[PDB]
Amino acid sequence: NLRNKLKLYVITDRRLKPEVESVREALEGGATAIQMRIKNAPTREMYEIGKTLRQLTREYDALFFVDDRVDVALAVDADGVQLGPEDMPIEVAKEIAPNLIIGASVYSLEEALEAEKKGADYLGAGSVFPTDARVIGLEGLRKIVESVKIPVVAIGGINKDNAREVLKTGVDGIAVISAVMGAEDVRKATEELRKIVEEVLG
Amino acid sequence: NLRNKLKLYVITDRRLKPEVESVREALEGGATAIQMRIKNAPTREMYEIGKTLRQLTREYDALFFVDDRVDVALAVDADGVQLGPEDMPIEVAKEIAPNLIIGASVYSLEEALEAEKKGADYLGAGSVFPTDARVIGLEGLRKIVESVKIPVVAIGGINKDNAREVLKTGVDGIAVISAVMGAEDVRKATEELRKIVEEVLG
Ligand code: NI
Repeated sequence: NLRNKLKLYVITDRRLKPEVESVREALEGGATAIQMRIKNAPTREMYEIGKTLRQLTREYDALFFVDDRVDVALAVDADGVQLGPEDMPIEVAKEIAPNLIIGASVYSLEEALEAEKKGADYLGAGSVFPTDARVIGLEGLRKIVESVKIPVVAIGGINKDNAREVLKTGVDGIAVISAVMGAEDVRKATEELRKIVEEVLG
Repeated sequence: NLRNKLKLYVITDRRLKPEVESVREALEGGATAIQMRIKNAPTREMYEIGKTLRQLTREYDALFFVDDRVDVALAVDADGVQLGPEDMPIEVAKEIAPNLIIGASVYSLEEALEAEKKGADYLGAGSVFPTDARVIGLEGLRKIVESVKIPVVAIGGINKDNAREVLKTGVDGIAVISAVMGAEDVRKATEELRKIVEEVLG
C-alpha cells in the first residue's frame, strides 16, 4: 500500500527538466511515487500539468503528490499533498481535504512526532545531507525512524553514492530531486536508485 | 442577497497597506465585501491573515472573498473565491468547493457570457479605466450589464470622481483597490464611496 509505494519518491524540478518529460522518464525507470513541486506558476498551469502527471502516474500505478497546494491536489485527483512549516497546517488540510494522503516535511524528532500526532500519513524526514537549513544526518534520520510508526521517507542530498547508507537506517523510502532530475539520463538514474532500494529493502 | 452585499467591494493590496489594519478601517467605513488578494506569500501566511479577515468580516456582516486560491478560501471558510483566466477553471473550482460563491474576472463580453454559462455567481467586469491590463470602458461595461443576468461588479481605475458614471451603467457594485488602500485615511475614503453607492443605487 502507501508504505510500499513510497520506496522511490521522485520530486519534479523545472529548473532542471520539464515536468512531463522528466516524470515519464522517472516512471519508465521505476519511480513508485511522484511529487509535483512548482514554485511560482499560475494556478491554471499547475492544474494542467497536474492533470497530465495524474494520468502518467496512473499509467504506471504510481502515487501522485502535490507539494503545498491542496487546491491543486484536489483539482487533479492526486493521491496526496506534502506539507511543510510554510504550508497549510496539517489539521486544516485534513479538514478541507479528508481523502488526501498527507505527507509532512519534518526536520527534527520533535517535528516528526508532532506531525504524526496531528495525523500525517507519512513523513518526509530531512535534510539527511546538506542541500529550512536543518540537516538531521543519518543519526537523526535513524532516531525518527525508531520513534514513529507511520512511514518515513528520507530526503536531502540523496543520490546513488549514499542511498544504501540512508536506506540502512530503516526508512521506508528515499526522496530524490537532483539525483534524478539533474541527470543526463533521467530513466537510467532512476533505475540505478530503484535497484539499490530493492537491494536494501527487499 | 449576494447582489446587495456586492455594492462596495474593497480589495486588499499590501503594496499600499497591510491587510488586517486596512480591512478594519474599510469595514468601519462601510465596505460590504472584502477580497483578500495576496501575491507571493507562503500558504501559511495567507491562511493566518485569512482567518483574521474572516473574523473581521463576520463582525461587520460583510462578505469575504479570496482572490485565486480555493485552498485558502476553504481553509478560512471564506464566502467565496474570485477566479480569472490564470486561475482554476470555474467548473473545477465548483467541483472541489461546491459551497463557495464564485466570482469571475472578465475583460470582454465573450468572457462575461462564458463565465455566466460555466456557473459564476457574479462577475468582476473590468478594467473600466486604466489601472492583466485589458480595459473595457463604460460602454463595454454597460454591454456586459445588459447581456448577463448575474450580478456585475465594475472594477479598474474606479474612484470618487468617476464612481457615479460607473454606477449608472447598471452594475450592482464597484470594486476598488487604490481609491481606498492608497488613501491617507482608508475609512474616510470608503465612507465617501459608500455614500456615492447608496445615493446612486438607492
Ligand atoms: Ni524514455
